[PDB]
Amino acid sequence: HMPAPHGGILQDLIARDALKKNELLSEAQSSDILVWNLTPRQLCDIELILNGGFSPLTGFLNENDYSSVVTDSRLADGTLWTIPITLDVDEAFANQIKPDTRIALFQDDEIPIAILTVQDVYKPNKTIEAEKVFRGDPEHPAISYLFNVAGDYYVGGSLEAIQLPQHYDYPGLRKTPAQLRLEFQSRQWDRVVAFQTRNPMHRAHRELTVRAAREANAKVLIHPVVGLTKPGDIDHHTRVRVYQEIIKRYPNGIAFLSLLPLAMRMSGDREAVWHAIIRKNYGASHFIVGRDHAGPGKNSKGVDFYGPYDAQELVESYKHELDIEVVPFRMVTYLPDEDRYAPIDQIDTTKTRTLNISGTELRRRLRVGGEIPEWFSYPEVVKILRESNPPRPKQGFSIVLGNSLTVSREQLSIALLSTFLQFGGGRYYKIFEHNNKTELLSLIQDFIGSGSGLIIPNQWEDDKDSVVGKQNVYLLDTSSSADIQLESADEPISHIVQKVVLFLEDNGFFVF
Amino acid sequence: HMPAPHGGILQDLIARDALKKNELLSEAQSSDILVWNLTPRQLCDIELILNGGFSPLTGFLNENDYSSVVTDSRLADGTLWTIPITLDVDEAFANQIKPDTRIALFQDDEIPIAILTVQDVYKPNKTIEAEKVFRGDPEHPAISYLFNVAGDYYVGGSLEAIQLPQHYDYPGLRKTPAQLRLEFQSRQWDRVVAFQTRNPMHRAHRELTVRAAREANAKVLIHPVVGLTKPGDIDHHTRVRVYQEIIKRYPNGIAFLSLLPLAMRMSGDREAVWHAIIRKNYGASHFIVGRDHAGPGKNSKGVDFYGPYDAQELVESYKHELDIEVVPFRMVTYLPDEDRYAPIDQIDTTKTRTLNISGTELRRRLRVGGEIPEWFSYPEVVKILRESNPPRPKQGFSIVLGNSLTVSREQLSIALLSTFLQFGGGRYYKIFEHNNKTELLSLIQDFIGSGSGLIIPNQWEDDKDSVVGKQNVYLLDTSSSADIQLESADEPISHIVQKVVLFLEDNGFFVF
Ligand code: NA
Repeated sequence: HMPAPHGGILQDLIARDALKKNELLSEAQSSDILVWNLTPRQLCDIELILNGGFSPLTGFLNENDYSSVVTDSRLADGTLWTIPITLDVDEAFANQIKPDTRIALFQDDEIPIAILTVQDVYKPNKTIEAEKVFRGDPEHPAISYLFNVAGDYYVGGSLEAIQLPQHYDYPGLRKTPAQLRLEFQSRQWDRVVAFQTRNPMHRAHRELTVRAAREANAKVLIHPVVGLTKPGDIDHHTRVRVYQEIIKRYPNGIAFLSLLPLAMRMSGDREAVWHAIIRKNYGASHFIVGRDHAGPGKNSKGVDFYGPYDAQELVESYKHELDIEVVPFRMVTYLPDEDRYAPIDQIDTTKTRTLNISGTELRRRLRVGGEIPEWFSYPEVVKILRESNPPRPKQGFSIVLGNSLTVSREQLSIALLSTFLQFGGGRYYKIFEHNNKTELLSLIQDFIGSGSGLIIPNQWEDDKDSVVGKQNVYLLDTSSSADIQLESADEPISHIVQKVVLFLEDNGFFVF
Repeated sequence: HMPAPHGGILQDLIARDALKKNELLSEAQSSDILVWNLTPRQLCDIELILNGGFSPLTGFLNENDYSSVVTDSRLADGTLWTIPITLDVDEAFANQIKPDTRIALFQDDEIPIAILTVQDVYKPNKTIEAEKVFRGDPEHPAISYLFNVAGDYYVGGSLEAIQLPQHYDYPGLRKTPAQLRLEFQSRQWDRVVAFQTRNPMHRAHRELTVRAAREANAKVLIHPVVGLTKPGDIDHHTRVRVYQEIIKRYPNGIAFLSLLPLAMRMSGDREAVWHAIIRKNYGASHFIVGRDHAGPGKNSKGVDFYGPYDAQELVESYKHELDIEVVPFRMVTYLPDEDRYAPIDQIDTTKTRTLNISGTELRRRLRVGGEIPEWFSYPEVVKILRESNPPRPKQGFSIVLGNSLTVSREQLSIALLSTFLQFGGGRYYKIFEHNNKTELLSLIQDFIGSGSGLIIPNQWEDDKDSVVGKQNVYLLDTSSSADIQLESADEPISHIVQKVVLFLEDNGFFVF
């Protein structure tokens, strides 16, 4: 039952180029070879290629495959493939390469990853890519990256592997497709259903998953993404701690945890098919496709990027060709009087109690510090989330003295500092003078991340608002754009202080 | 630094007889081939041989290697080897085999394990083996087995791998030498200190092990024995739960758990060297040898089978030759005022407060349901042991109405039953009539194991005492050998019932 890789053969480049390692290593570490440092998304991508995770890929797509993928969701030879995997480069580097040029791809400017043999260098129409691949919405994460982070030139080419990107965390937890397939054989695991996730798992996830295992007669592979998920989500370290904990809530010998160095595009539809392909290469006969699978969410005008079922239908439409089975996850609700989750479909809310916790409410219960029902998520998991996302009483913040203020900045700072220290509780306070220095402005969010309260005497230049981070940063000024608005610019310091103290207290930072 | 298998090459027979599996499988289940059902111990041994764990062995020892092992703890060709791995068969079967004869070794009379090409057939002097290998003391677990269970004819010969013995529990947890070494390579693990154990691990074990890793700059491998340990012990299931729980009390990425299908001989001295060899084949550069390692304990006269440090000394004396480092575990004690364990060596018992819990005191607290300090063993661990080893109020038992009783057996049993039911407490009570049947006597202990209280109307024949089991079985008689001794043979029933009730209450079974 274990699926053959996509395209019939596991492109384990690490294993195929084993004997030539030192040979490739040297060439890569020679001063005669042109060097290109891989960006974060590229590092995740290249790992899956050398890995065989992106079978049948063997390098970054050339214009021929890239175009076929963009317009037909297939490689030039017809193989289903929905996400363009290209090596984006800038004009400068582009002008130093031509077909057959040998490039060395490094990590952190010092670790030899692989040797790339160019065969194509083109300047893709990002308008068409954004439209045909990511549905053209300018706010879509992939399209934003496409235009502001991705180089404007793609470099098609074949790769020869030196070593997979270096990782120092979760060793042996990042099993390659070959290792996973071998692990499944050790356990005599025939049928395996894989679960995609870039989020923490709660009881519902544990139940829906065990259910899939039961109905599909397969074992469970919890395959969390730890490379790059949606921008601004929970760090993977925290998620992995949650996974390692929830894995213990499954009957013994039913589930296995393994991390996927994937860099998502949040391209729902196509991404789902891409996900099915990837797990297939990793050895899964079944793939769970959730509601709005890999969906960013809603845009500015509240419009959804993808339809709630777009992903499940797309994968379902290609499953026979992919030779995998799709396990659709229907929306579910909790029935208190039975202590069980059930498909919304079969519930008459008119004659049955139902409980549900939205992501917003959860984010709120972690901000406020309120209890989280044990039926929604396991105790151990909630504790883990509580540590990473502390309630406002344990959160850091920053109070910036507006430019409109005329009071003694030094005195107001001393006054605020002295005042905050009366409340105590654990938070460390500091009058922070940056002097419009980037080396110091870059530390603001670090102190806030540490729960520290910073009193900042002056504002920084607008051409640096990007160096800081708006999170928990409040402006004290007379302007209508301030978070703490003073009626005048020459108010008594005690007047000003009280306004700030009560503001913070109202926002939950101080508790008495 | 990762040692090379003992003998130079890992004898992973399963891997060398792969391209011959179907072929060998056929011969095994063929009608002509002579078949032999592998005994439980023979299964653990054969699995280690086909495994490679017993490198350089490639089959059971013949008379040449055997005698060499017995007298000089080495194999004919010199190679270090202290424990005699041989195929013990009965007389009858020995007479159907001659040199070059091929035998099919089965598991549970239906699973083809391996084909054996006989080379030797001899009747070893068990009086010499018991002496030179296990020190002679008749009460020694290995010598007892040697005479009362082991066959009298050893069959030497080579083996051809069909498949390792079947296990449905802890799949993928029982990694082979080849697998472990791979698992180590995947984690960039070079130096590995292996920890051996056939018992639960407590905080002391976690601390000593972590300390070992720190001193030898190595990762930790918890390598528990799940085959056959010491007669009458904690089943490997309970211990595995304990291991999987304590394995989580280690710094992330420091330790790894793997099960060893070893059938210990409890041969302290020699077995420690044997363990070092085995662990060496598994990829461990460091091995922990503790106080009275693999020691049976004390005999009747209260005399130790082995000296506290015989095992550490022996392995230490062969380490250079074995090419592995020995990590000695020194006796330790708990320091309350410092919350840490320290060697008895540097502790001024006079000026220092120290706490220790004996194996006997632990056994007592589990029987009584008393508290077990957090410093001694992790809560999760205690929970597990408590559930596997229930305290008296949750224990089962049997009251056997003696032969000397002249009172009505039908009425006494009924009175005991109705009286017991008054107390409640979750225990299930039953009047059990065996009629001296084996099919029924064999269930007595199963019932007691289920926490039940059995009321047995009559004693069973002496020729069947071996079919029952002494644990929590009490005799109500007049004889001085009775557990609940009665003054006369025809005491009023109410009088008898009370003596029995108060006896069970004084012994913990009843709590009010
Ligand atoms: Na990037």
